[PDB]
Amino acid sequence: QCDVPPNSRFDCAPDKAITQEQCEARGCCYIPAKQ
Amino acid sequence: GQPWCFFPPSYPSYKLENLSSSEMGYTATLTRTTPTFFPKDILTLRLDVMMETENRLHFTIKDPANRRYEVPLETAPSPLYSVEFSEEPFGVIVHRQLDGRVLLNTTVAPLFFADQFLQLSTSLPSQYITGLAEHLSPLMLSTSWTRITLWNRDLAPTPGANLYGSHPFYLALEDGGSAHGVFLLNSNAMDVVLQPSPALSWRSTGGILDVYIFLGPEPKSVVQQYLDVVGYPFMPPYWGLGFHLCRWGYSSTAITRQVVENMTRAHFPLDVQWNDLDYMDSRRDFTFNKDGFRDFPAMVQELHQGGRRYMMIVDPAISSSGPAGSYRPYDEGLRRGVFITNETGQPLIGKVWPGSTAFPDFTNPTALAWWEDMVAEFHDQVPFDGMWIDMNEPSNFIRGSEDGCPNNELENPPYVPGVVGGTLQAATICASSHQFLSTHYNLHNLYGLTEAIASHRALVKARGTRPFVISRSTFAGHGRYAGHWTGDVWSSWEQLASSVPEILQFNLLGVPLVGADVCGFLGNTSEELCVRWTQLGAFYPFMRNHNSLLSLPQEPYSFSEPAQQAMRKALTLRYALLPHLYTLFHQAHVAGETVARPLFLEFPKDSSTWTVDHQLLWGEALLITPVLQAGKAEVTGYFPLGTWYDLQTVPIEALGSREPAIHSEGQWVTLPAPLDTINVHLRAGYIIPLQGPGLTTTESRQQPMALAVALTKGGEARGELFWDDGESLEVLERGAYTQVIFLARNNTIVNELVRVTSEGAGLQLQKVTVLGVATAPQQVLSNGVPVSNFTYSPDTKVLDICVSLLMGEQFLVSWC
Ligand SMILES: *[C@@H]1O[C@H](CO)[C@@H](O[C@@H]2O[C@H](CO)[C@@H](O[C@@H]3O[C@H](CO)[C@@H](O)[C@H](O)[C@@H]3O)[C@H](O)[C@H]2NC(C)=O)[C@H](O)[C@H]1NC(C)=O
Ligand SMILES: *[C@@H]1O[C@H](CO[C@@H]2O[C@@H](C)[C@@H](O)[C@@H](O)[C@@H]2O)[C@@H](O[C@@H]2O[C@H](CO)[C@@H](O)[C@H](O)[C@H]2NC(C)=O)[C@H](O)[C@H]1NC(C)=O
Ligand SMILES: *[C@@H]1O[C@H](CO)[C@@H](O[C@@H]2O[C@H](CO)[C@@H](O)[C@H](O)[C@H]2NC(C)=O)[C@H](O)[C@H]1NC(C)=O
Ligand SMILES: *[C@@H]1O[C@H](CO)[C@@H](O[C@@H]2O[C@H](CO)[C@@H](O)[C@H](O)[C@H]2NC(C)=O)[C@H](O)[C@H]1NC(C)=O
Ligand SMILES: *[C@@H]1O[C@H](CO[C@@H]2O[C@@H](C)[C@@H](O)[C@@H](O)[C@@H]2O)[C@@H](O)[C@H](O)[C@H]1NC(C)=O
Ligand SMILES: O=S1(=O)N[C@@H]2[C@H](O)[C@@H](O)[C@H](O)[C@@H](CO)[C@@H]2O1
Ligand SMILES: [Cl-]
Ligand SMILES: [Cl-]
Ligand SMILES: [Cl-]
Ligand SMILES: [Cl-]
Ligand SMILES: [Cl-]
Ligand SMILES: [Cl-]
Ligand SMILES: [Cl-]
Ligand SMILES: [Cl-]
Ligand SMILES: [Cl-]
Repeated sequence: QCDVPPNSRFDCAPDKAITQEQCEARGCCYIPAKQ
Repeated sequence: GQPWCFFPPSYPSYKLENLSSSEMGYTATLTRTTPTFFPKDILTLRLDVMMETENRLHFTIKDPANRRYEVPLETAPSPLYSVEFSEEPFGVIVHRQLDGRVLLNTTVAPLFFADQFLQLSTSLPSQYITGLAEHLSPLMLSTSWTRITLWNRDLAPTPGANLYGSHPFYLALEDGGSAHGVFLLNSNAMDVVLQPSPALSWRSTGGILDVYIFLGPEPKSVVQQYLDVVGYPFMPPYWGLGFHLCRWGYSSTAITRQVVENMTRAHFPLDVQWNDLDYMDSRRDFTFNKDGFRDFPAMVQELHQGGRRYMMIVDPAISSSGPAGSYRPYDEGLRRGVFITNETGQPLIGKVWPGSTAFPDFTNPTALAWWEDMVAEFHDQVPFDGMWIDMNEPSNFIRGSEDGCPNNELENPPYVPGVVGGTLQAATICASSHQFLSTHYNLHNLYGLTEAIASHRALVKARGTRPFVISRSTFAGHGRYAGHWTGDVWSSWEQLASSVPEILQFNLLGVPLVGADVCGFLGNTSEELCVRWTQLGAFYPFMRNHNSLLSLPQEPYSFSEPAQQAMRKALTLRYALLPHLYTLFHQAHVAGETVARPLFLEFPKDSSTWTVDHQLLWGEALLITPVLQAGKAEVTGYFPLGTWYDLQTVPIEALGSREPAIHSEGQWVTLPAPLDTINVHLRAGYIIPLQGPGLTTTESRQQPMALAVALTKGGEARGELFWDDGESLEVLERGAYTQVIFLARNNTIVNELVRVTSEGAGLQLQKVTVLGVATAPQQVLSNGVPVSNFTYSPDTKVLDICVSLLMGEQFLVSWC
């Protein structure tokens, strides 16, 4: 369910800086960009 | 950059339910069952899909339980599009029917629809997308995680910033050279996010989703279809296409008269003299000071006596601090309730040039009547010919108001787009302030457009001829009422180069009357920069040299003799081409055509053109390849497949002081470009009307005309001329114009008379220049009789013919 190609990821935190826990609590995927 | 926190495919969206078919198209209910992280989700929406034309698809997503803010806007056989729907998650899918290409697919991300946050996403068909003004950017927008903010803002143009105007329209190219356009009719603060998949997200802070899709298939057809909805460009007066000269710092009528004198003595054409804030009494609208400007009315009357026009700056904000009864614009505005009001119902007070100011509400019909009266009364004192409307974001020198702004959800919204200053209040008025139609929150991006509409109407009533309005702030559909200049550009090589993409972008958005301040506004120009900027700027559809208060002078007559010669040549060529430029504005006005256009609009099937934005065309036929860097004596430009004739091979007469043809297979060509030269090439197959010289259009319009005939290899060419009185209203409706087609075929040139009336009948044709004549003719005939005189150049293959003909009477010119 979190296997989305990097270029096709749509922002689930456009409103504020978010932590992994808050992101997952929203029902979203947390995967840091590699750069 | 790429988001670390992103939606899984299972993220809750809306579900489509009860899809139904209508005569117009489709209707459905959309239901969200899981709330988003934004407040005030609208859980039940109505979808309406309207199949309006074969090339226009329209859909709306609204709250069926509450009227929401909507932008005020005037209204084999098969469509080019097909539409399908995803049920869960909800999406609209639009295919191009001809090749099955997916143009729109909103299933790619969740639909968000909350009171102050709308988000709709789509796949894009390619990495090539243009539009979403106003930003300092390449014509083709970067898809590398780019956030584009639409929130009208007073800021000197710089990359990555929301600037003076907002145009929520994009044109997307498809592999093979087809294109489509998308218009989101939403005036709220918004971010548009582009990503490399490629995909786009609209993120708006209010209103509804009102979406138009234009199927093209040609880029020129997409622009025309968009302009069908927002309005075809207004027809300018002919004089408006002449040279305009302005600065901040012409501080008296004596100094302003010296500008015209100095231009005239140095043989520089000038149609329109401008003043900035200098004319006013204490920087107030509809006044003039009794020091430097005591004889302002006489100065303007004298300009008119010499065949010139006059323009001056008008700001929106009205001085509120004067003694009661001493300043009619404020006193009468107060009486009639014309101003934007605050929470207690009093005028919102900000700070602009005169000090404390109130802001007119141009959505209030009574404010329109007040503005008409103030313009008409001032015009009875000083007969100005148009209005330069500045600071109409609206610009505020303080944040919000003198009394600050209240703490509410409009001033402090749940989603703030990427605006400079990080707040909707920065450099403007309170978002929760009251206007007749809605709050400033919803109407801000329309403020400049509403002032342009009010000013257009005011000028029609005051003068009874075509209005001439130049506006800083704009919105989609602005071009129906007014033109634009790109604002406070620095006098730099970077801003000279950036002006080309920006002028092209506004032409795609239906604002063809656009230009940048020639030689730049801020800072000090150099002589070399001012020569190159005058050369390029002579191909801006709106050509004005304007200059800031603290800058060194940059009028053409203020430079060295060699620089003056180059600037004179540029102005001479523009004046010679005015009948052609006017005809291009006619095509914009009647058919939604562009005036200045990128190569990709004219040659979309040649993918090499897609990234070219440092060259421009005028219409189909004139390719301009400017030098945009210091120290350059050559330029490399792209030449699409065909023959391009050097315009230097066409004789042009001036009042004061290299390959003849490029044969291109579609390739980059290095051209000589010394300081005194700008490269201009005429496309084979085209005929251009030209007119003799003048220091004004009043003088030039009385001169004999000429044709430049660029033959194809097969000896063919086509062109046209539109002619009217240059300033009357309702010319096309009344039929008060002449329209002529020129055709070259089999060693002959003829005219075809589409319409001939008194306006145009007596136009004299005295010269015909034919490019691409391979062999010297033995004889040249005009209506069957050997001409008085002709010259043939074997080196340039140019045949130059003297004739005595009338544009409005059928002729036949022949050679062999
Ligand atoms: C709505 O706009 C009106 C103006 O149209 C605002 O009126 C301003 O109200 C402030 C007080 O809140 C006034 O300031 C006061 O001035 C007097 C002397 O002039 C001084 O003694 C007080 O200490 C204070 O500074 C201000 O004069 C007044 N402006 C005008 C032009 O009268 C009103 O506050 C606005 N309402 C909201 C809620 O923002
Ligand atoms: C989807 O529509 C159904 C049916 O609605 C009816 O038919 C339509 C053409 C229109 O004429 C409506 O006015 C009709 O009510 C909805 O289900 C009905 O819901 C109503 C009110 O809750 C109820 O009285 C009926 O018994 C239901 N009928 C059936 C056949 O189930 C349904 O709610 C609509 N869905 C959404 C999400 O709005
Ligand atoms: C529109 O976009 C949607 C979502 O990206 C596409 O649907 C997905 O397609 C993938 C890959 O084929 C499937 O494995 C998924 O199950 C689909 N997702 C959903 C939500 O259905 C869809 O293919 C696109 N439509 C078109 C016509 O291109
Ligand atoms: C118009 O040109 C005149 C003449 O060149 C300018 O007046 C001269 O300007 C210099 C300053 O650069 C003065 O020192 C000279 O005394 C002036 N000469 C004459 C003949 O009067 C004038 O400034 C120009 N005006 C504008 C508005 O450009
Ligand atoms: C623009 O120029 C202003 C005046 O500069 C002075 O006068 C001219 C004739 C030159 O000789 C110059 O070298 C002189 O210093 C400046 O006051 C102003 O700072 C300049 N603006 C910028 C942004 O550089
Ligand atoms: O210098 S400004 O901030 N830029 C505005 C405008 O953009 C300029 O064109 C104009 O000359 C100025 C004076 O009226 C305005 O003030
Ligand atoms: Cl999850
Ligand atoms: Cl949260
Ligand atoms: Cl409303
Ligand atoms: Cl690109
Ligand atoms: Cl009066
Ligand atoms: Cl109302
Ligand atoms: Cl290439
Ligand atoms: Cl290159
Ligand atoms: Cl004749």
